[PDB]
Amino acid sequence: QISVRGLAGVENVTELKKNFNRHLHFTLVKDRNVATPRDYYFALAHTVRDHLVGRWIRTQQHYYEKDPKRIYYLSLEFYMGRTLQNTMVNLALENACDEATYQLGLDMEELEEIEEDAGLGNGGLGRLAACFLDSMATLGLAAYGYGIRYEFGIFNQKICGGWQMEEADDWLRYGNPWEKARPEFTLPVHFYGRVEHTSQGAKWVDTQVVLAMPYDTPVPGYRNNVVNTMRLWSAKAPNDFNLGYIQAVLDRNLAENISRVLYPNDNFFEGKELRLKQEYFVVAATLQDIIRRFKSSTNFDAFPDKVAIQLNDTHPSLAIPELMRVLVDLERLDWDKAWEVTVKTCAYTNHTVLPEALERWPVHLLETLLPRHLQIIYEINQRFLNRVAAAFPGDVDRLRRMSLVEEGAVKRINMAHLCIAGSHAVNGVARIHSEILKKTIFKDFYELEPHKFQNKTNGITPRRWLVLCNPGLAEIIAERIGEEYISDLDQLRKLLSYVDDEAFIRDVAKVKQENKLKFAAYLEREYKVHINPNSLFDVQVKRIHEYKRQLLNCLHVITLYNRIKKEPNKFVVPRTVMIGGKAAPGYHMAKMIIKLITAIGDVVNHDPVVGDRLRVIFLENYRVSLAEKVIPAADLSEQISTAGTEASGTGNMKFMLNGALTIGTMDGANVEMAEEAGEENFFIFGMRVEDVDRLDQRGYNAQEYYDRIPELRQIIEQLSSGFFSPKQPDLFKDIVNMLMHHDRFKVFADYEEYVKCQERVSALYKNPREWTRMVIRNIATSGKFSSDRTIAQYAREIWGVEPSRQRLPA
Amino acid sequence: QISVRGLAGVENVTELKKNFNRHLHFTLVKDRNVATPRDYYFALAHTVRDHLVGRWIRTQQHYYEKDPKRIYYLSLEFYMGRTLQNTMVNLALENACDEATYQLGLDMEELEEIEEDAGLGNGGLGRLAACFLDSMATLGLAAYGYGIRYEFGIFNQKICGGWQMEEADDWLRYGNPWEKARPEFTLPVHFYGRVEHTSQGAKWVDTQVVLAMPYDTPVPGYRNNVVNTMRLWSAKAPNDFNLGYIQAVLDRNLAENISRVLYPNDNFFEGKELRLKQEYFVVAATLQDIIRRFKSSTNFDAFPDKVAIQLNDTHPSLAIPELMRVLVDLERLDWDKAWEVTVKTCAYTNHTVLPEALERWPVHLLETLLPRHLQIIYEINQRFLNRVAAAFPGDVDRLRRMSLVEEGAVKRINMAHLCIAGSHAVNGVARIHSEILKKTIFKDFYELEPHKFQNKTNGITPRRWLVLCNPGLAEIIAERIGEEYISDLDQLRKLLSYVDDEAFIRDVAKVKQENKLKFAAYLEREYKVHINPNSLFDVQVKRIHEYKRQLLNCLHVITLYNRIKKEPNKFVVPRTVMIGGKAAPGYHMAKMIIKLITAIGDVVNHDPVVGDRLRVIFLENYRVSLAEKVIPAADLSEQISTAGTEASGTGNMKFMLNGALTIGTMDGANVEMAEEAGEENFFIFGMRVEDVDRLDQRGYNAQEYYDRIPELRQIIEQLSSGFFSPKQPDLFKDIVNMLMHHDRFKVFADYEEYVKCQERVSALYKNPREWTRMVIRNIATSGKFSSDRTIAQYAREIWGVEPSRQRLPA
Ligand SMILES: Cc1ccc(C(=O)NC(=O)N[C@@H]2O[C@H](CO)[C@@H](O)[C@H](O)[C@H]2O)cc1
Ligand SMILES: Cc1ccc(C(=O)NC(=O)N[C@@H]2O[C@H](CO)[C@@H](O)[C@H](O)[C@H]2O)cc1
Repeated sequence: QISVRGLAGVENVTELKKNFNRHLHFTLVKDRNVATPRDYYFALAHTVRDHLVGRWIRTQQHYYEKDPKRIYYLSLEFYMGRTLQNTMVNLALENACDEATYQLGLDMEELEEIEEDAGLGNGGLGRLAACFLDSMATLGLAAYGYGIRYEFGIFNQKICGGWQMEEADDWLRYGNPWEKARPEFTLPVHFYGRVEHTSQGAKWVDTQVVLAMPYDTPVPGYRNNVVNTMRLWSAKAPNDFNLGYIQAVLDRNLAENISRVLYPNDNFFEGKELRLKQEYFVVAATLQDIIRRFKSSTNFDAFPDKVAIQLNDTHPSLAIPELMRVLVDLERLDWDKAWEVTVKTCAYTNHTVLPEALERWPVHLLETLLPRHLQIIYEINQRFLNRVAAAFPGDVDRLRRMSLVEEGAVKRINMAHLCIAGSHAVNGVARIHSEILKKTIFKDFYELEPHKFQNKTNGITPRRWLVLCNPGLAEIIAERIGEEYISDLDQLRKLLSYVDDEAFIRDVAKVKQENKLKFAAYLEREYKVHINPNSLFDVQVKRIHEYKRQLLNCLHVITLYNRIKKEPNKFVVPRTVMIGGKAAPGYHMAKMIIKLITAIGDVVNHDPVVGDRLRVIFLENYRVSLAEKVIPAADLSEQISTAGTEASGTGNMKFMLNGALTIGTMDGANVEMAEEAGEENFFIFGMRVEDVDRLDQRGYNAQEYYDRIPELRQIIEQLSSGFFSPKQPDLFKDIVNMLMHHDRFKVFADYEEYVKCQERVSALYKNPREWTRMVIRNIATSGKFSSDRTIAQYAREIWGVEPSRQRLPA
Repeated sequence: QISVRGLAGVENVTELKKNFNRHLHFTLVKDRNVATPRDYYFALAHTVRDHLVGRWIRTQQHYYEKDPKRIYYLSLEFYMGRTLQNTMVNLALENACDEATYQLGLDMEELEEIEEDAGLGNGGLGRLAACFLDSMATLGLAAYGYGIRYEFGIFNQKICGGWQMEEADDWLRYGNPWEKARPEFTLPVHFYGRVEHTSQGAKWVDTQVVLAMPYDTPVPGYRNNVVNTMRLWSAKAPNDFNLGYIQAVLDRNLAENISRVLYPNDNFFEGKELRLKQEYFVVAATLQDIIRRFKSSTNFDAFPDKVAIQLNDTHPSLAIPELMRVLVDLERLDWDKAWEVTVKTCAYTNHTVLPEALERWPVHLLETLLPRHLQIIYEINQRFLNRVAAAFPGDVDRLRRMSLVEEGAVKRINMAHLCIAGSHAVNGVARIHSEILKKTIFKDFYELEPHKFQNKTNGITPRRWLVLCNPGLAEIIAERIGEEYISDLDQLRKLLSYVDDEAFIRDVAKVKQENKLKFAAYLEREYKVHINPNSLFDVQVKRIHEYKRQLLNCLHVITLYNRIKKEPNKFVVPRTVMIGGKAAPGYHMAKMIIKLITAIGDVVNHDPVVGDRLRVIFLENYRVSLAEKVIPAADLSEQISTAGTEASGTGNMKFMLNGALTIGTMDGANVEMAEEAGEENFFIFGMRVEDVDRLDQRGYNAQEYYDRIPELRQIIEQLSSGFFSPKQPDLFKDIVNMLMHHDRFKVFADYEEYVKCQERVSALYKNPREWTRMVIRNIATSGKFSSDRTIAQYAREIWGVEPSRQRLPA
């Protein structure tokens, strides 16, 4: 049908059709008479999977012969989404499979909707790992993703009476065609026990053993015949576990609970023992695998030349003392040599400056669970602080600030300080974020070791986030500039010479309109909600957090409603305001924010005077597969975090690539986006980082804004009096109290500039040609934000490997 | 190689070889360079499985078109063993696969050893269900086996310091190539709640829901292209289960624990709630499936014409009140009509007269777990007792004896009484057993409803128990009489005309010698124990129970040792005495018996004076796959239960078919075996049922035997004084005490006749030609004990269906 989706050759279509029928018969044990749509999906999945196998085997044998340096990306999260369409795209099979299924009397898009998301992540950090895997394969790096095979990923969100309800994400119920269990590579992981000192070293004894069974998932590069591996560990009880008899067998669940469920708290660190077990489990199993592969190529001096370990946040930070444990206790290397190897092997990526989100594990937990690791950490700390003392003699406070051990009521280990000490590289995820690390929370560490600190601005994969989700846009771009931009996104700059091209302007606008119609139809069919597709699609999708200021969005929505009610017969640009995202189950304020949004919708959507001029919809169960739908349909991307709080953001980049304009603060990657596109082509508003700092020095008084802005006063009085909750008048008292008395994120301070800037958005939307021309300027300058650029920077500046666009033989 | 193993055609071998390589590559994702023996096994398993698929699909579609009466065999146990060789045998693929693998450079026998047993049973009852499935497929019956998919089957037995240790049987660790999950046929099962009475009937409300997910396993008939289904239910938590958040997800284990583990107590009924949940789970899920299939053919009068339900013991007895519940509460039939349907649908098979083994569920358990079923049971009881009172007016004691409700400290439901009341047929499993039911424990019920009581003598499948495990014997028989006997075992009678055939005598003896050499080699290779293959192989393999009198065997072993020590230079027929079997984990006496056996071995096997004349070996981890090895190697089959205690036995039949002579009591099926072969061709000894009865009336005094038999006194003095446990002199005090003071099974009473009869065995063994001639007389008359005969009797006399040997089209 469309060019970028590949060839549909006679030979290929015929071959796909028969392999489909073979799988339906032999693999699924069904005939066309009893087969359900789910059976058809699985027959297709197995057929496409067959095309990966040869490439997967030969990629791994290639790495064995060539023995390049291996990259190990360690993460507790891999937010993968669906695999079927992505695999077809990267293998150039999409058109052939579409034709093959069409001839079999099936609709491939319908079949694609049956696949469960692999929701093994919370949000940005987990999705970054997934985009990174795709880019590493595309750039021909010998890379492995290592994590946990959670039985239950991020919860499915249901909205009941306006409130978030959580249900188990049983994503493996029907099976996973993509994974291959490798029970032959099962490794033991140790917990508890005690440390015994002998004549020749320390010994970790009397431990409880949990088995780690790996499951491998293929990660195909974009049309380069490279297929890398994501290896996820599952927890298994050893067979003599607890071995009245019946209970012993049932107690095996205790051990296997380690890989049962993803922790959904992305707002606040919680020192829970099960989470610590998960962190060590992935780390211990992974490092044994790394060392085995290194030996199957004695001299650990060459270890850093053949191994890079990237730590996705501090979550796998136990890799540092675990590597030390193996090298010192098992391999018998001296401390200093082991430490040299460890530092040169490890690098750490930070994702937030918000203190409540940082991991600080109580010492008593580590003492009980991992007694030898605590000893190693204490030894690391002493030696590190000796260096600090020698570099800054007499600076006693620096010594207590930089310590990995935090004193207080409960002694804690600062995992971030451990990571800096034990890594040759520390990076933030956007230029402004990396600078904030150097100036604020890691200032002392930067002054000690400036060479260690880097920036690696985040990116997204243009395969999933353009070609897959927005083929219409991909195709019109390909018509003008060809196809090479898909793995070389900087080529989008060539689109700047089409900004005054009447045909391109018309095509860009046409693609957006079709995407909006398709999404408007998704809303009716699956949720029975009705929207005007001619309205401006105003969308804020991301996890619910105070710092992301969904609440500021809410205040604007209410302002629009109030202005309409004041002057009903005045023309306003019609808007569909869409807000979506999950709240962490223990985050009360975030759950109140969801309820507020639905409560506003209940009032606004049923007011006869409003009509189709304003609609407020909460997007239920926001996840990777829903993002692929809503982002291509968006006109306005809301990126409105308080300056200095969003490390980077990546949703922002997804919207920019797909033809939405951005209203945002100068925060995270928004700064670089505005820099690339031009400030005239971005809707920038609000306090900069410096303005926030000035307000903090003075003291933020919200009352001042309430007193001086009549329109804001009205909203607060509506919230307090029960206007949006007539049956429970004080339902939103917590929200009002927080806004008035303890708002860390200065919602009121940006309110005026935000509303003003929003008027400038509506004004532009009224001029369709000029709106579209600004869009083209955004799409054409989104190239920097490809995760191919990000990964090439990690590769060259941290890992010491050269990327390669060269094909492997088919 | 050998005829009965089928053709190895050029086309088939070539096709098998390429499908093997296809599975290794695409299914296992391996090449010949990294593949382990386990990978090779799985590639073979998948290849053979492919040949089942077409036949499986068309067998099920055949039943849909023809709509015959369906047989539903309900069992908590299916002791299947391995599936690979059985599938090849029934599909005539064995020689072709052997050749195909040979050409690929692999040994198929080695690959076969890699498969885990499906050990979803304890012993005889579970193995009977498995043999029955094979026969029902072979006889072309529209039959389904229904049970539970246990994650852990019968424990693996390790012997440590002479003691039994139990470890989890994690049989699904590497996957099961034979099963197909059917998550689309998932059914809800209800627990707890309360009964609500409305204007129009009773209502079971406020229940907890557990999901039942089916897994289907193919059951191939012998070369008739019929493939039936064994459907096993797995427990799944519903997704809103318990739905702080983390714990709710982890608590899903509680629900899924239902299908976690097989209860290994085959000696003593234990009123454990988890076991009751298992029993209802299989029953509720199965009956919904039955009714659905019946509707997809309103009028339940025809239900018994299209449905037969066979209850394997009382374990699935809740089928009776569950069918009543569905018919009355859901379908709104009147009580009397529903009861008529239920009775005509259900039949019950009893497997023991030992009272401690009978299910008697406490009322308080049923009240809490299944409140509506208790109500239905009480109503059944009242109506049944009204019939008794009308038939036997004034007989108040009969009323209390026949009641389904047993009064006492704790009120209990007698599940056996429920089964008789609600079934149109009740059967024992051997002629003597069925007569004992009528004369003793079910006498009252027999007097009320004599037409209900039947005999169905047990049998074994000659496919697994001759062709599969003993191809050498199968082949020499086929040479003389052709191949038709494999599905018509009565044809073995034709072998009587070869009893004086010098070539046949020589061949029969040769096959036994090869089987003994092969097993002698298995013992050294896998266990490093050394045996003389020229000795008489004296074997007793079965679960460890007091009634089976492994202890009587032990007394004989010690007698032989003592006689050797008294007269060292006297000639005795050399013996290898092999005893094997698992003890239920809570059965203390049975665990002491295992320790005694190993303790005897420790003394006997290391005495220099004994030499290779006597060896005592405990066969560790006795299971279906070990039986297939040891039975063909046996010379003497020990079947020595106290008369009246072993309902039938089936191990006895396995030995008879494979060329062992039998030493046994007139108990269970031993009686019919001796009747078929002739008493002159059997080593019969000991008390008959009548002699036991006479001894009970008088009172059994063990002291009398001790006083009057000097050889027995010596043994007891050796046991008491610590001769077999020099470091713990009183280790066997419990055994001595039981034998002397509380022996329910009269071990001493049969001792003299047993030793005497054993001398007659040794005498015959000294004459190889005459031993072999007696063997031929046994093999030639073993035809009655084919489970094809058993199933044809169930079909004609209970289920009302005609078996068919006719082929389905390939
Ligand atoms: C304890 C915990 C666990 C998970 C998280 C988590 O999910 N964090 C996260 O997603 N951070 C985001 O990372 C992205 C990728 O670098 C950035 O773009 C976002 O700004 C950042 O908030 C936070 C805290
Ligand atoms: C509570 C319970 C559970 C299982 C069992 C069990 O495994 N019983 C069993 O195997 N019985 C045997 O059945 C065979 C088949 O009919 C007979 O041949 C045996 O004589 C009988 O003991 C007994 C009691």
